[PDB]
Amino acid sequence: VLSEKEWKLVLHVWAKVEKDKAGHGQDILIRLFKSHPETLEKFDRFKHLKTEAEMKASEDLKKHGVTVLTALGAILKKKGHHEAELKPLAQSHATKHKIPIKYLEFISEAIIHVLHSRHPGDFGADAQGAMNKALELFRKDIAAKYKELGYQG
Ligand code: HEM
Repeated sequence: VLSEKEWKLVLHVWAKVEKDKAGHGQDILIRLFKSHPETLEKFDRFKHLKTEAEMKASEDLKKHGVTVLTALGAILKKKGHHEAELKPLAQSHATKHKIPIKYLEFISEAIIHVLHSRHPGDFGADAQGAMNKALELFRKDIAAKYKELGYQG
């Protein structure tokens, strides 16, 4: 459970993300693919991009960045009350895309990295802890829904 204080720290940082959603989303996916290259194998649509500069130049990767942050932003704004938002995401990521929880840990690490890179003044230890707690709650709840669908990834 996040406190009101922790949610405010999360949603203040998120408001900065929403000022350049496409830039943040693209940088998060590129960070993911750079830090954990195996993750790129899950994306038939992007696995032809070979350099960081090619990924940065990809309008289609950037649009997927917007998808991912729009979905996560809607979940974070529910402050834990996100059953309805997780349902479709759990169904696709468990049974179609087959995304293990360790890859949701990797993308969580990429989110923390990009938000600290872009907002070092306003993303110190307490805001990082609160964002980590929010992403931990997301991963815990989606893992529970994964298992309800029979997926042990
Ligand atoms: C914060 C975490 C994530 C959020 C909010 C998220 C959200 C989304 C959304 C909204 C879609 C489009 C609708 C859908 O199919 O459900 C999507 C598609 C997809 N996601 Fe995720 N995603 C997450 C993490 C990941 C990770 C870590 C991987 C792989 C390592 C992944 C791989 C997939 C793939 C393969 C698609 C289909 C992409 C395509 O259009 O070709 N996702 N994701």
